[PDB]
Amino acid sequence: ENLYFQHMKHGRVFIIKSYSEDDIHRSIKYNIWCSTEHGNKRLDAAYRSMNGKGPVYLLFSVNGSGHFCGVAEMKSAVDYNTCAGVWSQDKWKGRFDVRWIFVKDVPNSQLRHIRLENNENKPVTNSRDTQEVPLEKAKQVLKIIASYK
Ligand SMILES: Cn1c(=O)cc(C2CC2)[nH]c1=O
Ligand SMILES: [Cl-]
Repeated sequence: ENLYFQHMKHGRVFIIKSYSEDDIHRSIKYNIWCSTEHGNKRLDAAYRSMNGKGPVYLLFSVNGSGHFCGVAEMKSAVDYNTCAGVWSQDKWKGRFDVRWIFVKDVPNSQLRHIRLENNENKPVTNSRDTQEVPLEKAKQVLKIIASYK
């Protein structure tokens, strides 16, 4: 058995949906990310109120790809005044640090049966950018991602 993820009691988990495969590559290379203004505010509030008592996990998926591509942990608050245009499109203001934990394609078929009670019971695979995942469902997703081969 594997009862690791079943044990954590503090932590918050968010879906990250990227349109760009380049930006995923850049995120892995430099351990940084940026969301929309509204998404940045959501992640920043979750990070800051966590006050180091537990992780903020980011579950990454490219829009339309049919799979998740990996897992990262938030590693700083959001810096809103940084160099513009560093991503594939010039639509982003700011930067926060991440640490990629897992880089692996996990098909949506492995995850579509986990549904989010806070998003109308929709499959976790039908989420939008910075959709938050309830911790009990997040533990289930993390275990499937870790166990996929
Ligand atoms: C939806 N989406 C993208 O497609 C690309 C980015 C990059 C700045 C990191 N962020 C984002 O939220
Ligand atoms: Cl929860």
